Amino acid sequence: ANANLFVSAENSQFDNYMSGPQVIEVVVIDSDINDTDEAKGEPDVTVNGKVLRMVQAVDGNWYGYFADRDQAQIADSTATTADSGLDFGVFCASSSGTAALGFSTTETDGIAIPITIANATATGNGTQTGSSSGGAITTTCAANTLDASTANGTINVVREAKDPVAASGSVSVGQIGLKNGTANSGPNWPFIQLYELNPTGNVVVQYNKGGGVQSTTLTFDTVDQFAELSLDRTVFPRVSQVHATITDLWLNIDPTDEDSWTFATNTKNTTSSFNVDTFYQVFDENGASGGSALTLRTTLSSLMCEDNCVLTLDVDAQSSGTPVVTIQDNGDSILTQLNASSNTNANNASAFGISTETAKLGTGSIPVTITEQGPNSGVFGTYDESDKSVLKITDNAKRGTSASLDYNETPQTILVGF
Amino acid sequence: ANANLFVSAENSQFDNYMSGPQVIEVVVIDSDINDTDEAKGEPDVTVNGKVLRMVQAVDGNWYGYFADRDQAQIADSTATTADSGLDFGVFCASSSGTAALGFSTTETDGIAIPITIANATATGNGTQTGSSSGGAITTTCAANTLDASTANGTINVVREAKDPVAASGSVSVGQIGLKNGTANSGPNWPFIQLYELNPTGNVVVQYNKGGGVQSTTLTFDTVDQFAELSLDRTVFPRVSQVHATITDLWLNIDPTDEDSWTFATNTKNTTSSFNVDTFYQVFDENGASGGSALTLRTTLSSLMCEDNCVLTLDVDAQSSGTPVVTIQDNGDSILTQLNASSNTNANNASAFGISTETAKLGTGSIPVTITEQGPNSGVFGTYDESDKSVLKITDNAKRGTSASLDYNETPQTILVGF
Amino acid sequence: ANANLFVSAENSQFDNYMSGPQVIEVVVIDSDINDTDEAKGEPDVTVNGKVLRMVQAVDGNWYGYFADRDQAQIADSTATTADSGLDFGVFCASSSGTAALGFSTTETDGIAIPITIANATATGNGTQTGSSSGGAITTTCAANTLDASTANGTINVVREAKDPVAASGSVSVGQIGLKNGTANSGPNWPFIQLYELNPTGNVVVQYNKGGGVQSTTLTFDTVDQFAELSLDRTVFPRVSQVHATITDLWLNIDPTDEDSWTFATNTKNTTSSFNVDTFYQVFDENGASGGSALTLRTTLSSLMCEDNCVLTLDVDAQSSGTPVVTIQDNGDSILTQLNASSNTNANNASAFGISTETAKLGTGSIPVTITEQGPNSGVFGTYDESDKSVLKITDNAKRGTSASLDYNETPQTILVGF
Amino acid sequence: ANANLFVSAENSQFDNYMSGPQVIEVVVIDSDINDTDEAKGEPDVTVNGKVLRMVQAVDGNWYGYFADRDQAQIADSTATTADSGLDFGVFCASSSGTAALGFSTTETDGIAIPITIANATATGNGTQTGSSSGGAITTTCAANTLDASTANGTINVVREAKDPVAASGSVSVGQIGLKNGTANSGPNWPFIQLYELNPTGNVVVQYNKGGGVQSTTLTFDTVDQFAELSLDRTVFPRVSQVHATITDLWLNIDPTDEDSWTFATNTKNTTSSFNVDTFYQVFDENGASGGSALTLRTTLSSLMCEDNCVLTLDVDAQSSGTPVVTIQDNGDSILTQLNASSNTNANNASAFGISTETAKLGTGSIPVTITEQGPNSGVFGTYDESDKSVLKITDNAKRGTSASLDYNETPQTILVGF
Repeated sequence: ANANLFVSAENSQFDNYMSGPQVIEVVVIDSDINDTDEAKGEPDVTVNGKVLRMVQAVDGNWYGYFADRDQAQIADSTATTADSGLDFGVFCASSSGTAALGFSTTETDGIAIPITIANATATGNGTQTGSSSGGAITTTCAANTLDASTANGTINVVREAKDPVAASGSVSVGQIGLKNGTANSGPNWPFIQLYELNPTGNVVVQYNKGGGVQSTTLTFDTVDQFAELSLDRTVFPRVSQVHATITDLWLNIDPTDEDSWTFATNTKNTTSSFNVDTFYQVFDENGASGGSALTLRTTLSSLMCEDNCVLTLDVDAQSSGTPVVTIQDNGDSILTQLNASSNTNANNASAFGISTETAKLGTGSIPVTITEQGPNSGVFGTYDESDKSVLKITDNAKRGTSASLDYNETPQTILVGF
Repeated sequence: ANANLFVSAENSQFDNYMSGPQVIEVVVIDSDINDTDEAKGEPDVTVNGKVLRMVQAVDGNWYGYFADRDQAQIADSTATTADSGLDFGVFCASSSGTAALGFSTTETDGIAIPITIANATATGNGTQTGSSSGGAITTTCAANTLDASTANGTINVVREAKDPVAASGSVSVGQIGLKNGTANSGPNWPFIQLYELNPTGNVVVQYNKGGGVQSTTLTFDTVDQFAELSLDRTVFPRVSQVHATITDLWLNIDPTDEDSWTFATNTKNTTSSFNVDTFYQVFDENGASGGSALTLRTTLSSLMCEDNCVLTLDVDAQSSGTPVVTIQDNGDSILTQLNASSNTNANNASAFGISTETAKLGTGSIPVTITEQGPNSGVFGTYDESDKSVLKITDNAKRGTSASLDYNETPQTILVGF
Repeated sequence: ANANLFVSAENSQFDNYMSGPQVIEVVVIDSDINDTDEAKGEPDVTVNGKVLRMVQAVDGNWYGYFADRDQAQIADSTATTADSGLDFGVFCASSSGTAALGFSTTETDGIAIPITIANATATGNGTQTGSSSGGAITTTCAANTLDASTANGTINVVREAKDPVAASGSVSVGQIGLKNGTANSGPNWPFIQLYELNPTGNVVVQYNKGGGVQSTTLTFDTVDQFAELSLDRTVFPRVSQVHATITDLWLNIDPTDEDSWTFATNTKNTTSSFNVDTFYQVFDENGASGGSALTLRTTLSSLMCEDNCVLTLDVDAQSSGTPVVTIQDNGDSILTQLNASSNTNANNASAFGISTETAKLGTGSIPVTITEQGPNSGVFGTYDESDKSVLKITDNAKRGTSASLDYNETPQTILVGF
Repeated sequence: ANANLFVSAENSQFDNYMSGPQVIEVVVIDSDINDTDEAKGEPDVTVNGKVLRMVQAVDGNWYGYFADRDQAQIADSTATTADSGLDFGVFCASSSGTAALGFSTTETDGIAIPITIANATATGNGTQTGSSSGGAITTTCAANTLDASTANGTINVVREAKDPVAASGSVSVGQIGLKNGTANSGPNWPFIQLYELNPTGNVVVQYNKGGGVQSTTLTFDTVDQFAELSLDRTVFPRVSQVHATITDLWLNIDPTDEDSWTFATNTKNTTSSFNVDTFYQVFDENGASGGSALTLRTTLSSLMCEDNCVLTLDVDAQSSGTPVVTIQDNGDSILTQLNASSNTNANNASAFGISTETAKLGTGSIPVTITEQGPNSGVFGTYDESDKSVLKITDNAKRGTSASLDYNETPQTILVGF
């Protein structure tokens, strides 16, 4: 295998597939270029032949974040508000890298920088939200675009980028000339370089160094065949927790942090306005408020999802009046009892909702939340780090009454017995 | 087999368990960021998803200390006087880190800093003692609280923290911006970041680095199954030193220091006001004055101590008028024969006591001190570096008569035979 | 396999042949001299013995571009306008390198620099257009020639040059003392050095380094035997895409960037003034406009094309009035239906053209555009990255009718079958 | 087997044992932190868990010297004069390192620094002579203690400390903040850190570095089983040299330099005031004067010498009036025939002595001097580099007579035969 090139998608468990709008991180760990006090040369790395500018961090490793241009634009379209949802920041053309970042990026299809626009002109300033249907990037950016920003660090798909090397002596910021080197709240780092990729086609990342080229092969294909949900036990006793494990590649958008998804799985909420929807990063990995909740139901088709990005739950399959599974708050989410009336108890799964986002996650609309088991493992679990699950079996359950939890359009039945 | 992240509670001998008010040292020994003259960044170290602020030391390793919030509060509730017992210092709100420590600490559940309060307001200053019932803390701390401190260094659970990197040019104190960088005697370092953990639930410490993340799993539960006591031999001659090897994880409160505990083990002192008790840091690991002695008998129940944190000694199993075990002053203790009457001799174990703390460790009560064999091995011993035990078989012991020592409610018989 | 010498023409698929006006890129990737903050020694790399000057890039890799003198002069003859077509820039005498570039280049047979001439003196200023025959280049250049250029960066044969190292301290621009060091808009970098080569004779690149010499031998010969057109199926259904893959070494003129070629394949356009022609870089590789279109058919005989540089298309081999194959726009070009009248449909291939190049690619003259599947792959395809082929079968096709696609004078049939 | 941790006591010849007042030298030789112009991280090396501070030297190797506390105090008790004998310097409390040396050393049990005391306060100044028994060192030191020293560099137990790195920019003196940087003459470097050790118990040196821990375990036990005296022949001819080789681990007190020991081996000197005694560093390794001579025989019982630290010689085992073995000066000592009268010859061994140490090594009291065959060899020999043994056979020896050389209480015979 490779010894100096590490790509986020090198996973033999999932056959090195990459899909959706996920950002793929490329890391170079070489002994020849990891001196942070010297102006050593940038590693010559190429994805499908096109160069990929690397920024060195305080650990002496060179980092480059890339994603598909159309997928990133589609994902940013749903990010109606800055720094929330699948927010890629501001799209600037390839020719604007020198003025916006301080170095040439003409070989890439586009760059997404973490700024905000305060004077949204037609040509001189980039696009804040990006086209819904994707397409080519033409809008440019400049130094006044950086200086006029009222807020910096609007990218939410790469949240834990390492700190760039500070300028000292002959060494510039990142050894390539960044203008502002703040790790995540700045207007330059991190930045995603956009490459228009071939669907169902191989993606090859190559690193050039003296001794031999190192190449990694990746596939740009739908990953519905690798997605499945597994229950820990066949039969659930009365008070047992319901730990659910979800393994899916498309949900691993962030290559450097734990991805968190909050769902609306209640399949019987027959209100016309309500729809079964998936939400990205409502609760951070720490269990705090990750931002606002934003719609993703009408977009998953364009986000290359093939029946593997939506979760649906039914608390009672037999409609016996006693729900089987319920939901509960834990350390990875903020779930509160909206209907605090004494007439109902915690056993009512429809009585729990998210207070700050009651517009689509109020009473009813059973909010199921999953967190990633590691920054890049791609395996998600309802249970928190304290073995306390989101889904719980009701205490007054009846033997034989069962609940249906559905993922990947392959529902699994949660049976109750003794 | 991690490469850079090392956790104190990680121990194959005790299966990575953790319990009680233990403070857990997290060290990131990473050769890539070991230098201290460059304006390097903080490594991304999180536990249970919550970020853990790291401070670089003069040895080039980043340090960070965390503990359970409820356990830390309960332990500090027994700190009647500052810098004594299980004193965690002074607690403050998680939003007070910027005002007090100079850097944000929002993602935690409270910080324990070794400040003291001169203007003890009910709102603007933290709790010097802490709530005995545990739970969340909302008391905030500000810069004026620092400026009004009359004594810095009240923390007694982290006593050998390494010196933070001194500020110079483009580098701040600890590279993150501590206001005062004097270690083990200042108001900022060391400080403990509190986190909410669930008993019997696993604790996952995470280090995020390029090329692959490093994660360690700890179990936060009662550890009575590992608390064991062993004797070097089976039969003991008339004057042989009695050696006790206490393999207990719970007693290792300080990870960076050897810990000293004092017990009142007299099982037959029928005085009503006297009870079997435990004390923390009565003496230093060098046998000097370790501070004041504070009660812990009534607090061990809330400190996850299921029959694994108390010591009681039986000196005459048959009650034949011939005592078997007695105690002496050592190099790791300041024991004193208070009853210096010429009528009695060194065999009367009830004649020994401690001068400074005669209130509970006075004449009788059999004050017994134990010191850890190593700073973090979690194994304690009565015998010192000079091999002089704390327990001796009496020179006038009758053959066949035996004494029993009790730890973990598992009696250990000390047979005497020729 | 070489350890530190990389030559673009070194391809095992084509037995390291080279032909035509190709610019060959020589890269030195070596850890010994990969630093940029020190004035290290220029690598002593030679081709056929003659020294080839190299400029360091921000990636710590030494870059040098060379090409045949006759082929480059012939190609620059066709580029009647600046910064479009096979425009090599401005030819200068070998003695003019020290005045213009700032370093000796005497051993070369000529240098092409990206400038323009305002005062076209017969002696003191070089030739902007070259000659259609070639030969020695006696026209010289000076510093005033550089300062009298109103549009720097006219080279269109190399578009993805890296950044010369910034001059700091003892370090000069790059490492060899360039006078201007911008990526592709300045008057110095990039530049091609002109070398006489022997047709049917080997071209040897030598790198003289301590410990041994690294050699890479090429071949300067017609590569028509390596040209072939492949189709993805034997019979083409009703509305299938027509994917064409062109494996041609000759068409890979730029070694650093992808090359786009726009054609005029309509063989039956019997207009006297119309003639089948090939065009270079009409559209940018990202789909934008890549410059004006210039005639090459009167040149392809002089560029070693042994009937392997012309594409001819005949949509209806039977003239049944129902054209089998039509064309449409995709992401790698800008195709437009010039005739927007409702009297015609999308099946009228002759109704498509380029709005900005109507003079030679107007109505009729079916413009087929190809893009190289990689910066130096040497293999071209009509489809874009979204699998949207330029050639598409008309929906009204008659069974048994077929189209004839002819490349390398080897016509192929596109049979319609169900 | 270790990669970067080197410990002086690690000897396969003696099974890594150590004993007595030996100063053990710990060297870190690591390419990661071997530079001297950067403020790299101090290596995290510990013995028995306690941290051992290390100072970098001009050779890029981090140096650290430690010794047992009781043995060092006992040895410094014998050195009644400064900079002579087993003089460890001035003992200071562990809390005084930050004031005197300039860095924290609390985890140590005491530090010995090379100064002298002008104002011998009971509290504010350390103990110059230590104690003959040992115990904890409560006497502290401060900066005024350093500045009040009229003779810096009194340590005679380590003589070859390498020069600490000079302070430049962010780099401090010794890379850890030494106040004075002159080595072997200054008041700071070298210094020995005092550590409690367990007799018959292992001493473990741990080095905590990224990628794994390097461990070297010693043994603190009497090494009399490794002491032996070897003779180069069985029968000694008329004027043969008597070459004695002493393989003793205990006598290798200094780990950096060669150690010279001058003896008083005359067993038949029946003067009441006379006594058989051992002396340390009377003469330098180069033959010059190495300092005053101090009594040790009253101490060798307290220095773990199990009858393996005293050499006794009897020239004539039969008292025939013709001594067999006589002594002679060489290049590793300064011996002188005090009785220059012509009435005697060179065969009168009792006529030799040391002019500067006449009080205890005057006429009679045959002074035998040995020199270690290497800085850390642990093997001593009487001969110099010119093969000029101290012991020589008298030319007028009678056949059949023999001498008795006794080391380790194992007398050996020197038989005269032809």
